[PDB]
Amino acid sequence: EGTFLFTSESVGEGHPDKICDQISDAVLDAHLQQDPDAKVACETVAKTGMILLAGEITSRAAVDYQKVVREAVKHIGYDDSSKGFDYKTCNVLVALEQQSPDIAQGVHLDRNEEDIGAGDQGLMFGYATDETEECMPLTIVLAHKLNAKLAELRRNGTLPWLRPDSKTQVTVQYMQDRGAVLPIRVHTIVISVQHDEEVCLDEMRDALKEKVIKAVVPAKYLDEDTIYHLQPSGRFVIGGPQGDAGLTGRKIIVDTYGGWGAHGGGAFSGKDYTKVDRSAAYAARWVAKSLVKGGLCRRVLVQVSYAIGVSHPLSISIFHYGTSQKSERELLEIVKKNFDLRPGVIVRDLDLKKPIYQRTAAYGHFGRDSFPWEVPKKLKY
Amino acid sequence: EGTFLFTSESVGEGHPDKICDQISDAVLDAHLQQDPDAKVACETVAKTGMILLAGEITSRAAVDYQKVVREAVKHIGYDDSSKGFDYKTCNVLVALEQQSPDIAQGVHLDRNEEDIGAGDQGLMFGYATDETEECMPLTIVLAHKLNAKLAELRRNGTLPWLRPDSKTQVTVQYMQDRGAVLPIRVHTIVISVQHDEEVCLDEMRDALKEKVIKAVVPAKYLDEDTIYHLQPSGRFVIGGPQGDAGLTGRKIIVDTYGGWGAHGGGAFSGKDYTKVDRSAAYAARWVAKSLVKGGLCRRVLVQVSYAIGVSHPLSISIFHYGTSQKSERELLEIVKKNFDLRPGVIVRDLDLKKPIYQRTAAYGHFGRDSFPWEVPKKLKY
Ligand SMILES: CSC[C@H]1O[C@@H](n2cnc3c(N)ncnc32)[C@H](O)[C@@H]1O
Ligand SMILES: CSC[C@H]1O[C@@H](n2cnc3c(N)ncnc32)[C@H](O)[C@@H]1O
Ligand SMILES: [K+]
Ligand SMILES: [K+]
Ligand SMILES: [Mg+2]
Ligand SMILES: [Mg+2]
Ligand SMILES: [Mg+2]
Ligand SMILES: [Mg+2]
Repeated sequence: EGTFLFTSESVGEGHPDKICDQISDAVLDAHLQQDPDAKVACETVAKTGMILLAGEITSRAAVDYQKVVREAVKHIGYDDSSKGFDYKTCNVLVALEQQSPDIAQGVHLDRNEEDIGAGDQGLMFGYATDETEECMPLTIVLAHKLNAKLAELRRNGTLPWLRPDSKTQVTVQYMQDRGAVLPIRVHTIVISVQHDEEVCLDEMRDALKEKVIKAVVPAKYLDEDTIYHLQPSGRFVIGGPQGDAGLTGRKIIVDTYGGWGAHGGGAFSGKDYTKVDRSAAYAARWVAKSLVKGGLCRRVLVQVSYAIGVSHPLSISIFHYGTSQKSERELLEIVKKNFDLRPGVIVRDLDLKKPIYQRTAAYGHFGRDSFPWEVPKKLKY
Repeated sequence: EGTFLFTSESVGEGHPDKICDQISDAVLDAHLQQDPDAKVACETVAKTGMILLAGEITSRAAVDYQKVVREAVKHIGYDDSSKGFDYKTCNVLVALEQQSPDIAQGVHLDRNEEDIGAGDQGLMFGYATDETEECMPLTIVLAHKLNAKLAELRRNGTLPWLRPDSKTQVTVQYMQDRGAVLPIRVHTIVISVQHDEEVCLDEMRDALKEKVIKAVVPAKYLDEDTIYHLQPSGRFVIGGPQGDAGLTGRKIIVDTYGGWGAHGGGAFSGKDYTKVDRSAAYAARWVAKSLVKGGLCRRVLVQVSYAIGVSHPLSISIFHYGTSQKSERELLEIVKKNFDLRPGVIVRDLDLKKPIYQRTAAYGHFGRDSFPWEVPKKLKY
């Protein structure tokens, strides 16, 4: 009957992969605070009792990695062995070297900033959809908000049995509308969250429905047929890195569009602007959102790609799902006349030397807080 | 004029992320050889001189991790300090614990195999396209074949300056055809490959065009306008983990569809069949390829999703790009009548206790070697 289901997930600040993303971006921010031109490629790994930093940094900054890592873990909420992880007493191991000189010479040494080469080859996508004001899929927006609500109720003490590691998943029934999509109802919600040894399962399931789901999801989307999977494993006392190893860049779909649109594969966290995996994906989001908010499309996917050492993108592509009166070729021409997607120009347009990256590393990089890539460009055409 | 560009990338066996995927799957295979029911979640991290294994394994097998890791690195070709990495002398560190008992009790303990719960929540996609016989995008097929050719010419000694770490990227111009896509020509090729200190840049660029590209890419796709970026960084002597940290699950788009279709975010390597990130993505590929090879569609995207501890998928969705006379609802009904996407049934249909996983961990998991998920199911409708 013209309807379909679509599912997206999100994870909380204490999910072990997301811990790693936040630490990687805390390290990036610490460098950028002192050296705006720091070259940073910081991967983090987390397992029981351990944060390991591994990668490549060339920077004039003097960074105390023990302090930066432990402060990030403190903020997430892992502050006691009873919770499975403690910033005060965990192991922090560092395996960081300089950036390869072969990369440096091929990318940025003795190059004018605007003409810096891409820091790697790769492909990146941006996406926007008019189904929400923030131009994001409803599935992923709701999933993120459910994790944020859990963290809020943990931190305000009203659900003191909550721990930081959580996952959520939202399935929405949609109608198709000339290539655009229209949310109808929420079909299924999953919530799994780490908890203390004392609270019982029925108390948790009742609280997750009444204090989390109902606080977040408009009642108009929930009905007698909605399916709830709340603490479906039955027990989640062991959690965080103790329950599951974490790595940076293992939540790339949570970080972006929740399965909608597409992904080029590259992780965001721990990387400075010369790594186009991040900067060009942010720019592609900016393009996509500019096209939708500018009234040219209702829904759009943008691809860009690069070669290491080369400034201009190798390819740019626009896919509008049939949601514009203009052809995709016409939209591509508008994009090319209004945007300069060299990394050394993106950095200026999106202010990408500013140390705001830890703020991006939970709850998605897009659709929130009026970051520069979320402020549409006025298009001339 | 109805044409568009699309870009995909691939990486070689010695790319540091791919090293980690191959080691993770070597560990999985080693366990499965002795214990077909091993529960494995093995992440690998690589940096200069180091392989670290971190994660969770519960298994009756007795596995010599030092031997398994070093044999995998040997096969890749890192056998001397002059190449940046040596299986004989690198550090192998192990941070492996049992699977969380809370996960085990919620997923598989005291469950009938067919009724085992999904090992996690999540979403997964399968994709197929009739543009090649193997039902894969031409962009990604060509990119993989370029890396395979590099490894072949390295191993046969005809380009003895080659080292194992490589990346390739292919941009194809396509025409749209009633929702299907038709490749026209290759617009741009990138190849970057690690090399010895003695070979010069012009020799490498000439060999990459004449002995690699021309050996792989049909001449009909290459013309006077094709752009070549061969060793675009100018120097790539430092490579492998020394040049760039590697982690398991950081090449998920290379592993799948090269930007085409969609991805749910979950990595494949190092995981047994109860981790639906892998098994349900393989099953979704199997569904998609069955629909295309069965003549029901020319191009199709399949989504499935799960909740931890629950056997049946929470959602199934079919998107045919307009390439079927049947509606998406009709195709979904055909899928539901022909496939059982419980993980404890997928394991039987796709033989997922068999230790063949290291073979999947380079050159893409799909479109090759007639693995069970590549053999179409005959559909009844
Ligand atoms: C199943 S392991 C993958 C993720 O699922 C979550 N998880 C861990 N243990 C459990 C559990 N017992 N029940 C439900 N989810 C869990 C954690 O966020 C982990 O990172
Ligand atoms: C740029 S670092 C990311 C990837 O690019 C490759 N790479 C590393 N060094 C170089 C180099 N000097 N030139 C081109 N590619 C490189 C390696 O495959 C690495 O994993
Ligand atoms: K893991
Ligand atoms: K890296
Ligand atoms: Mg993970
Ligand atoms: Mg990358
Ligand atoms: Mg990588
Ligand atoms: Mg996963």
